[PDB]
Amino acid sequence: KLNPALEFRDFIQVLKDEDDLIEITEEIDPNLEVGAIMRKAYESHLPAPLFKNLKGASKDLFSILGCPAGLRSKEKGDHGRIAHHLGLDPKTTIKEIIDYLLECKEKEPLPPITVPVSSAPCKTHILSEEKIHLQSLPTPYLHVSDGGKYLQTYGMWILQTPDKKWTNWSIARGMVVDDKHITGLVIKPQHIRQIADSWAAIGKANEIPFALCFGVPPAAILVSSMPIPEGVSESDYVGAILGESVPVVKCETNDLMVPATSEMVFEGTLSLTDTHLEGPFGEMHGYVFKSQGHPCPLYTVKAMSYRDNAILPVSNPGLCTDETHTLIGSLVATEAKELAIESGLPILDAFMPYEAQALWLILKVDLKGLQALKTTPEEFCKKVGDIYFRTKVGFIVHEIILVADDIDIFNFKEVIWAYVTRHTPVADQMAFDDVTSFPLAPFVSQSSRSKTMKGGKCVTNCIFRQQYERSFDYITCNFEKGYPKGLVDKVNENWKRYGYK
Amino acid sequence: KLNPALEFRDFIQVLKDEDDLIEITEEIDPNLEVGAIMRKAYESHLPAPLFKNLKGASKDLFSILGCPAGLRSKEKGDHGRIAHHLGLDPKTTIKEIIDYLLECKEKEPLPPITVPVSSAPCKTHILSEEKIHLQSLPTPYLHVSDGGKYLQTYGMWILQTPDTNWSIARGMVVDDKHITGLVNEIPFALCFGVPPAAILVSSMESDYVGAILGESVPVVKCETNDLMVPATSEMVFEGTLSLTDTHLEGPFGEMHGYVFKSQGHPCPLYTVKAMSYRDNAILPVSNPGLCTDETHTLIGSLVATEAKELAIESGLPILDAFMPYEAQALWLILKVDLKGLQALKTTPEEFCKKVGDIYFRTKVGFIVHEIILVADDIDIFNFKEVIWAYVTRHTPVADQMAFDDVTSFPLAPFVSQSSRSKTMKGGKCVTNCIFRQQYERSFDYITCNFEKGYPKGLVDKVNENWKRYGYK
Ligand SMILES: C=Cc1ccc(O)cc1
Ligand SMILES: C=Cc1ccc(O)cc1
Repeated sequence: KLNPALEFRDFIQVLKDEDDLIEITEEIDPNLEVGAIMRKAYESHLPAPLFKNLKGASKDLFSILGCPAGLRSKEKGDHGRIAHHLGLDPKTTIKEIIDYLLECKEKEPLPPITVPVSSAPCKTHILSEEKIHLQSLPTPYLHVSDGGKYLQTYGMWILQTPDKKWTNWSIARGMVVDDKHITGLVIKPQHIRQIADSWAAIGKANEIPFALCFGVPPAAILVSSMPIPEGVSESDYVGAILGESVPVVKCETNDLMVPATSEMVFEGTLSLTDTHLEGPFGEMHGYVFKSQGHPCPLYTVKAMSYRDNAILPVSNPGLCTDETHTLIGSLVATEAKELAIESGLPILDAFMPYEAQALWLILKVDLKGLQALKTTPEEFCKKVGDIYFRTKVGFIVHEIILVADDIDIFNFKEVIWAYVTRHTPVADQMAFDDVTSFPLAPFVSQSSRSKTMKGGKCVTNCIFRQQYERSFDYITCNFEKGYPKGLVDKVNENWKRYGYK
Repeated sequence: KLNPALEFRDFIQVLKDEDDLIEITEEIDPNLEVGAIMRKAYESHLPAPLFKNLKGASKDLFSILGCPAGLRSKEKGDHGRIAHHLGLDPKTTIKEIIDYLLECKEKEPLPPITVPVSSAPCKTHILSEEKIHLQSLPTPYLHVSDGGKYLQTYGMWILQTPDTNWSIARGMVVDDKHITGLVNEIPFALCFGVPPAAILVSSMESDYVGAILGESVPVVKCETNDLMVPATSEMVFEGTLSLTDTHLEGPFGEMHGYVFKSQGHPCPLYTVKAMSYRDNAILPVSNPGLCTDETHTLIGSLVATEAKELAIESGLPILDAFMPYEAQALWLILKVDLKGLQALKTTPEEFCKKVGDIYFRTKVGFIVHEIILVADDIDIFNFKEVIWAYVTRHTPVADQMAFDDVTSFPLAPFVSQSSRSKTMKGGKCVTNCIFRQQYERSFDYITCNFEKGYPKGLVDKVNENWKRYGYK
């Protein structure tokens, strides 16, 4: 009786069951080869590679599961891998997945429960410091010109305040530096709470305890992906999704609680004063730009534990579509729809098209609601921008596009049709000059805007002005929407009879 | 022997040979059913429908050939129908077709040859005024809420000064004697099923069809005036154009995908006074809407040809030009040679201003509302590369230059459904999607996909062993 949301190995099992996993049992070099295979699989929406035979791997450390949230063919449900993180029907649509994530926000939060060490797979093998040799792991080198081997693409950082009452679960790319150290680049909006500020206040910024966990319950790795509100707990929300407390055990060398069925757990200390250059990485917009960016904190690994035949899950970002579009984009879209509901905005749905590399947020507007506001394009677009761009939700978003309710925003054919035909270029875009820029956006980081880090966002109005006032009847000139139902039905019925295959 | 560029019926035959044509022999209503079947075909890049059994047809008048320049599957050559208009091999890429069209500008123009009535198939049947009843023709009603049946969507208007203009422009049947066209006794000819090279040239000239074909177009005089018409037309309507007499050309589903309703404006009335046609005549029809139909494929690629010629003549460092079908022919994408750009010693602001002025103050940039500049690592004929470049390489608004003083394309929905429709000025822009460093020097980054992100060889190694790993 499989539970993909709770057990990473059950998640692996259902994929296999659905002919959506390929067990690659021949030697594959973690240098470039793993990433290339993953990239081919991503781009044609093919089954996920499980590399059971990596060059340089010991029996236990490790295999690699690539593309844990890529797309796959429609018949199996194209967002099936995301649905299994939440334990949903695999043919659930992304629209319904997002709605379900909002529904879970109504559920009662469910704190983690501590389980016995002898039952917890992640404690099966336990290494003291002297046995920590990060450079002997078959850590993948994912893109050409990457600054180093990235071990942490799909694990969970676990950190805590000194008084142990705020625990933070999050994902942030983590590069191996040498045999004992890792450095991770965190990119976050400003004016949100930092775990480090707690330790820097009591003067221990040099020895902040951390755990890094791989192959955790898939609901957990999904929830720690993007922008959950400041009050809500991460673990308590994963519990509501699981309908059960996340099973956790304590770390060997510190007080942190890690998920019991993790594949791998690394423990140690990070230092805010001891820094290292975190050389470049192929990112969500499709580029590896040269240049190591400003020094990141150094993480010292002092202990680790893992299960038999451990599996490292990996995300290899680039061109659509991978985890950085499908998780990151849909989590933002979820928070964006939630924010809209709380503010009274007449918003039906929200999505970040994979073709726009998670730089576009499309808001599907209810026209009857829009009309009740008795507002104008100019007023509405400013109102929408302030709400989203001057908030943590619009952080990664550089363009917000508003469309009427006749547009299926989850189908990019319709989105690109509405974008292009329904807004006057420039005159129907509203610039936001003084809001916070997303540092990763290539047009930001490859311009002088990388210094100011302000502006370069816009709200684009793709709602006809008449649609702000009254019903506006036009014909959409395609086959399924241009013609009476029935004519459509008849033509479809007779299609093979006409001569078409 | 087949010459599809020269002869419409050879064109139909090469489509059959290639299984790119479906002869629909059951009864089909010209009211909506023709149009919907065409839209279904266009939208899935499927074989052209030839309706041989129209409700209301006589034996000769007429069958309908739909989708004459639609797209088809890639294995047959996705742009095959366009290549057959030019007599090219059907697996010719659209880039090569655009390059061939520029090349034709070098060739000797062959004037059309007059042939005697006896050898002109369009003269087989001749109808004098009293026998003209346009409403009896099985003219298609193509979209819901069209203002009328449109007889003219893929035919050729011919007009001549009193002592020669070949144009395509939509035409709506008004009554038994009158057609009205979108824009006292001016003679005109209206020809259907002309030589395919001719209909392509008239899309955005008679002598220039000669340069495409390599031989002269056979022509013949009208019955009631001095206009020369293609000898092998399926049908020829002859008559009188008046500008004093006007009619409301009711709305029509157009190239951007909308019928905007009850929206019309007065247009000159054409009076049909004679007709001639051949045995079993065929009416070619184009049903515009969502991508991809003729208005994106023919119009777009003719604009790209001119745009590339204009670039060369101007000294702009432009490699290729294309109007992506997904953007409904509103976007012109220009592929820039970075060495060229760098040799110019220019800036985004200067270059965009110069590119815009060249294109938007000219009839070439007429239908284009946004011009997109990209470096030469972008294959602009692949829209997956274009939308990637557009989104990630320009700053919204800030990397965009508005042109407010230039002529607007009236059909653009954001124009026509706004107050800018009473002015027809402005609403255009040039969008820089070239990184600022690329204006100055070599800028080497990694494109993070499979085919470009990895050393080929590894790409070949993975492609080999793909089946052996377990993939299908
Ligand atoms: C703040 C979100 C975020 C998403 C992706 C990434 O690589 C860094 C930050
Ligand atoms: C001049 C181009 C053009 C394209 C379509 C249409 O309906 C009118 C003009």
